[PDB]
Parts: sequence; structure tokens; C-alpha cells
Amino acid sequence: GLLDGKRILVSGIITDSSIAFHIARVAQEQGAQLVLTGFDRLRLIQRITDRLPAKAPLLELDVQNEEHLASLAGRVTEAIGAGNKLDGVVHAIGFMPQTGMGINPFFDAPYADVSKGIHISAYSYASMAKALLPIMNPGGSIVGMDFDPSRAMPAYNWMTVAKSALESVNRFVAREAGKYGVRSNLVAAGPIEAGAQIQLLEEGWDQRAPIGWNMKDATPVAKTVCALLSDWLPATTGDIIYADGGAHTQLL
Amino acid sequence: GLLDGKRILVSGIITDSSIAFHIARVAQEQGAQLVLTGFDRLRLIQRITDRLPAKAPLLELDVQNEEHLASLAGRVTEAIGAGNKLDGVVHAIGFMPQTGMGINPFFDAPYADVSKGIHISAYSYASMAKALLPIMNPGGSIVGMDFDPSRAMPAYNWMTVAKSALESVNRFVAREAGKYGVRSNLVAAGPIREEAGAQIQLLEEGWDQRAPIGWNMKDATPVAKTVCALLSDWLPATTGDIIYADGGAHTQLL
Amino acid sequence: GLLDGKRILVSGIITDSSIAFHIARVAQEQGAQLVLTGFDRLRLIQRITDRLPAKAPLLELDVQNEEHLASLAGRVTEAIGAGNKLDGVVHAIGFMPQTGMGINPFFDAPYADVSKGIHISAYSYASMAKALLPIMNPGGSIVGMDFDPSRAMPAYNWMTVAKSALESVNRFVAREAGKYGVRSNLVAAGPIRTAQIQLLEEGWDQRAPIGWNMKDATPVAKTVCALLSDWLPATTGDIIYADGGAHTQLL
Amino acid sequence: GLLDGKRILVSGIITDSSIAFHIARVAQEQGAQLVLTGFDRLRLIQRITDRLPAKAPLLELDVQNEEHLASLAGRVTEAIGAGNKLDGVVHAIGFMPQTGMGINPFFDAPYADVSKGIHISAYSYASMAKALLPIMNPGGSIVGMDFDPSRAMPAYNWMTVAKSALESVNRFVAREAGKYGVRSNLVAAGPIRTLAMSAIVGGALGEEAGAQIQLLEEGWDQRAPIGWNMKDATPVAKTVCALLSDWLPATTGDIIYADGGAHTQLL
Ligand SMILES: NC(=O)c1ccc[n+]([C@@H]2O[C@H](COP(=O)([O-])OP(=O)(O)OC[C@H]3O[C@@H](n4cnc5c(N)ncnc54)[C@H](O)[C@@H]3O)[C@@H](O)[C@H]2O)c1
Ligand SMILES: NC(=O)c1ccc[n+]([C@@H]2O[C@H](COP(=O)([O-])OP(=O)(O)OC[C@H]3O[C@@H](n4cnc5c(N)ncnc54)[C@H](O)[C@@H]3O)[C@@H](O)[C@H]2O)c1
Ligand SMILES: NC(=O)c1ccc[n+]([C@@H]2O[C@H](COP(=O)([O-])OP(=O)(O)OC[C@H]3O[C@@H](n4cnc5c(N)ncnc54)[C@H](O)[C@@H]3O)[C@@H](O)[C@H]2O)c1
Ligand SMILES: CC(C)[C@H]1OC(=O)[C@H](C)[C@H](O)[C@H](Cc2cccnc2)NC(=O)[C@@H](NC(=O)c2ncccc2O)[C@@H](C)OC1=O
Repeated sequence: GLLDGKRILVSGIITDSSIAFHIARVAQEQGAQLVLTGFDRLRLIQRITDRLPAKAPLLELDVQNEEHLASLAGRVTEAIGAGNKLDGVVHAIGFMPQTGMGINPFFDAPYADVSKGIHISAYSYASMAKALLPIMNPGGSIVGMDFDPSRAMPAYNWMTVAKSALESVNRFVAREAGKYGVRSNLVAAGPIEAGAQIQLLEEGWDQRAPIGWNMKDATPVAKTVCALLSDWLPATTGDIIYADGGAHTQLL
Repeated sequence: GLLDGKRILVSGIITDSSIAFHIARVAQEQGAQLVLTGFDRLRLIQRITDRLPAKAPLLELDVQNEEHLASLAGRVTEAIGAGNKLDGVVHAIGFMPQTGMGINPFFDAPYADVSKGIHISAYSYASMAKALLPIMNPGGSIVGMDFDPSRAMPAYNWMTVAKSALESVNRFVAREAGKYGVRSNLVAAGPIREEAGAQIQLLEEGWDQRAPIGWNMKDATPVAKTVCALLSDWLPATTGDIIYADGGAHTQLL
Repeated sequence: GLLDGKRILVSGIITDSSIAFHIARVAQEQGAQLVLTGFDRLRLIQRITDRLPAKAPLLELDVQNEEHLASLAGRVTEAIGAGNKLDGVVHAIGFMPQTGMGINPFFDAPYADVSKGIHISAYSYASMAKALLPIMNPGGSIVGMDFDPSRAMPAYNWMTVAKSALESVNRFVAREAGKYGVRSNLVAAGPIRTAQIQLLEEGWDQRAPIGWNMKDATPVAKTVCALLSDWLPATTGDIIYADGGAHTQLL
Repeated sequence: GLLDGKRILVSGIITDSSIAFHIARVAQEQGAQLVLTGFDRLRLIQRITDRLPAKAPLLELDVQNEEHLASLAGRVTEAIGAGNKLDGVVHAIGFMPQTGMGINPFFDAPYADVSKGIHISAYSYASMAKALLPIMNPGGSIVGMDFDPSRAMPAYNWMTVAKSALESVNRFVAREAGKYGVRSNLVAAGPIRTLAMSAIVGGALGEEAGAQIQLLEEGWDQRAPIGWNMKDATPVAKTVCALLSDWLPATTGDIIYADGGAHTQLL
């Protein structure tokens, strides 16, 4: 019972193979009471989140919608109880149009597309924190998903730029969260005619990781998120935890 | 004559108190032939660029207009000569609305404002490179201006996020520029000249104190010389990198 | 029961205010079976380890002593059982002569002193890992103690050089540990109390978004225990910062 | 010239092909007056330094010898002139016994060997700075040679640990040098094909070691946006000279990467 009696909001569940689905699954197994967030296909999300070990209320949240954000805190409290507060927040939201990641050349991505990607992947981490910090308990934890953007790589393109922005956003969210006695951290996960480029990237990851890396298994990264949601990392804030097999510490 | 016979495009001159003004001044002193770019007040910018040691053609460039960027290659070539190409490109444009930096709380900056800031301060480094790489010579150099965003600090707020984005953009611009035999680097400068006033005072005082060789905020010439060192042939194996012209303050805790 | 049924070797307990004592205390509370290591004042150390919630065998280990190394693991297996193996290793060993840190100028530290410091503070992480990896279970964890050496600072001097070496040693220990299915990580702690030393120690509290209490070693001990658990299984050759987030903030 | 009228101390010239030789060659071409340092094979180094474009005095310096360090400054001043001071120092000294790098397992390197390596590769950067800072002019520059140790890699082993120690030493040397108005920086070079490096590619260390280093060198050129030529030391020599010049005056305690941009690229 690592997360026993903790109220945790989990965003980004779209499929049963989503890291957010495994974070929610592992958190419930560890005794956490969950609140879930869905963006567009809510009835589809409801049917995915029915396969979770325990029942949890599903709330609508389009992170680009100002009204959804301004009402989020009220809707969460109605779902957990008038006098109850959140102990954790999981930001597992990421988006970049295909012009900004994949086959499309880096220079050919229009700003409107990259901006939408930065809005959803980086700015929204601050939006969700602004909306939920007033309904969070001291000793609380905000966890976001990152993909190590310290070095450029093919096909990830503008999504790497959005993750660099996200890391910087996290350092500032930590400053704001600190006032509430809440921690804010990121988990940098390993990977979970541009098909050849991503194959090269995935093969290289397992090769570099001293303990190896299984791309078809999201549970080691879900456990890391849960470790950050627990009271077992209480002096860690504005930081990045690498759940990538230790591949970022190895050149070859 | 560090930059002797080099054709260099310099963006971001609006006043003579700018780093872009000193980069242009130092580059001309080192024998570089310049092409200059201005945003809106071209009449006032032409008056400012007259304070530069030598004459240089002025071209209008609003980095948010895809019409100006598409034209750039054609406009720069007619200013330097039909058969001549650029040897250097200086990106010295940076903007963030006051909602994104200063006194305004970090959470109170609307996305439209932060997006405009990221567009001008980060995305435009890729826009300018896309437009100018086809008219650049091998051994060429693209330089951008940065402010170390690795750690959060007061007031800088969303400009720190835009600079983090710029660093990432630079690593990708290096990949594209490499195909032309062109280098792409950023120069991370130290600070250049009631609560907000006290915070910035603390940041500037701390910089000089941390810097092993000290830091003079009223002097932009050590950072302009660093940009010129990157525009030269003296750093030929450096790309996708950040050169710190901050007195060594980023390597020191206290 | 975060560490339930885990056999963990803990080094560096010399006092009741040491991080190593609190790691051992927290680990026992979480259901871990411990093996302890002592360097010199082993009679005094035994009287300190009696203040631990549960009984644990104390073994002699001078990290500069070649015979103590290589005899270590055989002595561990006799203490835990012939068929039992270790699940965790805590390296909480650090030393630098006063010529290498404090008031003495950086240039005035002789190599013999800095070398002794690097031997005990950095090289010994590889020595302890070499000796204990053959008696470690897959899913195992090796944890070392670090103090962020990425930037120079007053007084820390050659100890900063030894921690930079330690960080590099840990990336290589991870490569070796990986073939046993064992993780190797460092915990970079904020200042822990035991003018120039005072000024630095107060900066951390102001920079840390959640603040920093130098008189409390329990948040750093819990971080070590989180690394010893199965809750960070994809983390290796890494550094976890338990400094209140101070390293992510300029001011 | 870039270095016109500058007095520069250059250490580590042992072969007519090494980085220290090209630094010295490029510096002399740029108008620098040099002072050279030699380890043991003095008469051999003297005829290797005769290949340099201009004549330069050669001084004996065993970096592990306390007496050689204590007399250093006096010997340099006698070679340049009683009233003249040094404008630059180039530390191009690096050593690690084969127990600490190559085929030998990481855990099998004895401390005495790794310590000798750290003494020569890292500690000596501070030793040379201590000895030469009192005879250095303000605006001066100290440059050391590095190989990016931020990530572990095959064969480099304890030399990576010595290199990590060197970067930390450099940040503290910058603090000391700052008092004299002198900068201290490291140049992190990409892989350079030295006499030993060619031999390991040929298979002097075996098939496995030969394959590992080939993988490391091939990967470097592939990662480098502008490519990487291991047989050419001149781009790294020019970077050292850029740091010795007045064109990077606000850079200290830092690392300049002359590795083709490889360290900024994952793939
Ligand atoms: N898959 C990997 O290899 C990997 C590696 C590291 C990090 N990550 C990160 O993990 C997170 C989860 O992504 P994933 O890869 O598991 O895939 P995913 O498809 O499961 O998650 C992305 C989610 O973003 C949500 N989203 C998109 N636009 C939104 C909007 N406007 N409002 C609210 N939510 C919106 C979608 O509903 C979706 O659930 C992302 O931040 C991603 O960048 C993934
Ligand atoms: N001031 C400091 O303390 C400091 C420190 C480190 C780095 N820098 C950097 O130095 C660089 C030079 O700027 P500065 O310090 O002179 O400040 P600045 O306020 O003068 O920069 C604004 C510049 O951007 C241009 N610009 C704005 N919007 C534009 C648009 N849409 N299209 C095209 N051009 C546009 C303006 O014409 C102007 O030249 C900046 O990138 C800044 O971030 C400054
Ligand atoms: N104290 C702090 O503020 C702080 C901050 C960050 C990191 N750390 C690190 O944490 C570790 C332990 O810290 P602590 O608070 O317990 O202090 P400590 O004084 O108890 O740690 C030093 C230990 O080294 C041991 N030791 C010395 N020489 C030895 C040898 N030859 N063989 C074996 N052991 C030997 C001693 O027995 C002693 O317990 C150290 O490595 C230290 O650098 C401490
Ligand atoms: C056997 C094997 C480990 C081999 O490894 C390599 O060649 C690596 C992959 C790489 O190519 C770097 C590239 C380089 C060369 C020079 C400087 N910095 C980086 N080589 C070095 O680091 C080499 N160093 C020195 O010659 C040296 N000389 C002067 C000052 C410090 C010094 O460390 C040695 C230590 O290395 C080897 O022989």
C-alpha cells in the first residue's frame, strides 16, 4: 500500500497501452483513490477505464479549453468530497501534429502546429498545476511525463523542443507548488520512411541501457511515477527522474 | 582582421544599447561586410545603423511574417551580389510580453502571449536558418543569443521557457546546417544593461560575485567578441552548442 | 513494508546523526534485514548500532585494506546464511583530509592527501561493488552518497573533485552491475549538519522550493530507501537529488 | 596574427603528430612566442620540436616531480626575459596505465594505477596552474585537453573518471586564476587517431577492443552534424588557439566542445 489513502488525479488515458493507463492501474493496486481525465473520446475512455482494478470518476478536460480549466477544481471536489483534497496529480498529456514530428522535415513544420503541440505538451503542465494546487494537500506531488530532450534526434523533431520547454516549465511549477508544500517532478521514460529512424532509436536504447530496455513494457515507468506520488521522495522537486534503463548515462 | 572578407547578416538592431549593435560594430572593425535587418521602425533603425563604422544595406524582417522569410534569400543576394553567398548569420531577436516576464505571476501569463514570445525568441531561429542556409557558404556560421535557462530564477519566468526551447531548436538547426557545412551555436550571455528592482539587483550582483573573472553588466563588447569568435574559422568543430560569455558564473555556485 | 524481506548491507555508521544511521533506521522500520559495516572505532560503532530498532551483525571494513575487500562477501554470507544473497548495498563512505577541504587554499593540498580522499570517497564505490555483486540477487540495488559537484563552491574544494570522480565511477559500476540485474545509483543530498560553511548551508533553504532542513536527515534516508526498493526499477547509473530541489533553482 | 606578441607555454609534445604539436604549430603561425615542456625523452622531444615553424626553448617538467614544479616559473622567466610574463598555458598531458583503460575489466584496475592516472591527467592541471599563475599576465588563458566523460563508454574506463575529475579541477582552477585576471578552460575533442589508436584499430588490443573503438569512432562521425575526421587534429588545435586569444574573454571554468557537434546529438 505505497499510495494508501491518497487521492490522485490521472490525465491522458486514451488506450489500454497508454503509460497513463498503467500509472492508474499500479496506483489503484497500491491503494490510491483515483479521479480520471479524458479529452475528446470520453465514452471510449470510459470503456478503457472500466478495465481498471477499481471504479474511478471520469472528468472532461480539454487542456486548450479555458472553461474546462477554470471549472476543473470544482468538478474534482464534487467527485472526491467537499472537504477532501488531492494528494497527487499525473500530467500524462502529450501532442504534436505530424508536421512537427515524423517524416516531415524540421524546417517545414508551421508555427501554428508547433504552437498547438507546445500548448498541449508544455504550457498545460502549468495550466493543470494552476487549477489544481488550491485543492492539493501539503506533502502532495505533481508528476509529468518527459522524453529526454538534452540531445537532438531524428523524427522526434518539434516534440523534443516541446519537452525542453516542459522541463523549464516544471522548474517554475516547483516554485509555485512549493508554497503549498507540494512537489513537482518529471519522469523521463525510455521509448514505449521514418519507421527506420525510430527502429534505430529503440534498438540503440536497449543496447545502451545497462539493465536493458523493454519498449513493450510500460510498468517500470508507471512504478517510477508512483514512487514520485508517494512520500518516499520527499526532498525531490523541480527535477527529472530517469526511468529509461539508464540509457541516458551511457554513450555506447 | 578576424572576419576579413566575410559576408555576415545581423538581425535585431533597434537601438545602440543592443548586443546586436555591438556584434555589428565589432564585426565591421574585424573586416566583415554586413547585411542588416530591422523589424518595424525602419526610418528610426536606419538612423541607429548610421552609428555603425561602415555602410551596410538594411532589409525589413518581421520574423512572424512568412512573406518576409520566403523573400529573404532573394533580397540578401541582391544586396551582396548575384554570385556571392553569406558566411555568417546572427540571430539577435528576443521578445516576451510583460505577462510572461517581470512582476506578473508565472501562472497568470496567457498562452497567446507566451506563444508570441516562443515564436519570436525560439521558432524564428529555425525560420531564419531555413531562409538563409541555401545562400550560405561551407564553413559558414549561424549564431543565436541565449540566457542560461538550466535553472529557474525570479522575473525571467516564460522567457526562460522560450530560451530552453531555443537551445533545443539550435541542436536541430545544427543537423540541418551540417548538410551545408554550416555551424549553428548559441552564446549564453551574462546580464546586460521596488520588488522587481531588488530581485534584478540581486541577480546582477550575484553574477559578478560568482564570475571568477568578474562581470560588467554595462559592457556588451565581451559577448560581441564571443559571437565574432563563433563567426570566425577559429571554432570549426563546434556545432549545436552553447558558448558561455558570462564570466564563468554558470560554473560556480558561490 | 517498502523493504520487506530484503537483505541490505549498510556502510558508514559512525554517529547517531549520520545519514547512514537514518538509512539503517528507516530500512529496518520498512522490514529490511541488515548487515552493517564499520571502519575504525568498531567498539564505539557497536554502541551506536544498538540504538537501531532491530539487531544486525556488524562487520569490519577498511575500504583501503585489500584483505578486508575479498574477505568481505564471505563474511556477509556467514552473517545472512549460506544460501542467501544481498538485495541492497549502501555506500555511505566519504573522506577528505583538511588540506583538501575547508580553509586550506585549493593549490596547497598535496596529492597524497587528495589521493587518499579519492580512494575512500570515489574508488571504494567500485571496490565495494566488485566485492558484493557476486553475492547480490537480480533486482538488486547499490546506492552511494553524493554532494552535487557540477559547480565549484567555497570550502568543499578537493571533496568536489572526489564527488565528480564518484559520479563517473557510478556510471561504470552501473555497466558492471547490469550483468547481475543490479541497479547502481547516487543520492545527491543537501547539506546535513554535524561563517563560510554557514553561508552555503543557508543558501540551500532559500533556493529549495519546499525548503531545506539541515538538522533533518530522514528525507534523504527515505530517498535512499526508495532506491533500495522495487519502485525505481528502470533507474541506473543515475543521480537522485534529495536537496529540496535547490539544484534546479538559481535564486 | 590571432596570437601575435603572446608568450605561450605548451606541454605534452611527445610525437610529431599529437594535438600538442599542432597547437604549437598553429600558435607559431599566428605569431605566438613559445616555451615548450618535455617529460623524459628530452633529446627525442628536442628533435620532434625542431619540426615546428619557429625555434622555442624546451624545459624539463615531470608533473609528478615536486622539485620540477617548484623551479618551473624561474626557468620559464629565464627563457622569455626577466621582465616578461606568460599570456597562455597549454596543458596537453594525459595518462592512464593499461590496467585502467582498454581491455582490462573496470573492477580489476588497482588504485595505485588509477591514482597515477588521476595525478598526471587531473591533479597536474592544478599543479601547472599553481606554478605558472604568478608569472602570467592579466587577460591570460590556461587551456587543458578533455574527452567528454558525461556518459560511460567501453574501454575508456578509469580515464573517463580522470577526465570527470579534470573538469571539476578546471572549475576550481578558474576561481584561483580569476584573481590574476586569467581564464581557465578545457577543450573536449572528438576521437583523434594517435599512434596507439591506429594500433588498437589494427588489433593490438584484440578483436573485441578493435571492434568497440571502431564502433565509437564510426558513431562519432555519424552523430556529428558537420562530420568528424579522426585523422585531422588541426580543428581541435585552432579551438585551443581561439581560447588562447582575446576573442573568448568572458569564458572561464568551462568546456568548449571541438567534437563536430556529436555530444549534442543522440543519433
Ligand atoms: N510513448 C513514449 O515513448 C513516451 C516516452 C516518453 C514520454 N512520453 C510522454 O508520455 C505522455 C503520454 O503519452 P503516451 O506516449 O503514453 O501516449 P498517449 O496517446 O497515451 O498520451 C497522449 C495523451 O494526450 C492527450 N491529449 C492530447 N491533446 C489533449 C488536449 N488538448 N487536452 C487534454 N489531453 C490531450 C490524449 O487524450 C492522450 O491520452 C506524453 O506526455 C508523452 O510525450 C511517451
Ligand atoms: N538584456 C540582457 O540582459 C540579455 C542577457 C542575455 C542575452 N540577451 C539576449 O540578447 C538578444 C538581443 O536583444 P536585446 O538584449 O537587445 O533586447 P531587445 O529587447 O532589444 O530585443 C528585441 C529585438 O527583437 C526584435 N523583434 C521583436 N519582435 C520581432 C518580430 N516579430 N520580428 C522581428 N524582429 C522582432 C526587435 O526589433 C529588437 O531588435 C536577445 O535575444 C536577448 O534575449 C540579453
Ligand atoms: N554530511 C552531509 O552534509 C552530506 C551531504 C551530502 C552528501 N554526503 C555524503 O554522505 C556520506 C555519509 O555522510 P554522513 O552524514 O553519514 O557523514 P559521515 O561522517 O558519517 O561519513 C563518513 C564515513 O566514512 C567512513 N570511512 C572513512 N574512511 C573509511 C575507510 N577507509 N573505510 C571505510 N569507511 C571509511 C567513516 O566510518 C564515516 O562513517 C559521505 O560520503 C558524504 O560525503 C553528506
Ligand atoms: C586506449 C584508448 C582509451 C584511447 O582512447 C581514445 O583515443 C579516445 C577514444 C579519444 O580518441 C580521445 C580523444 C582526445 C585526444 C587528446 C585529448 N583529448 C581527447 N583520446 C584520449 O583521451 C587519449 N588522450 C590523450 O592523448 C591526451 N593527450 C593530451 C591531453 C590529455 C589526454 O588525455 C588517451 C587517453 O586515449 C587513448 O589512447
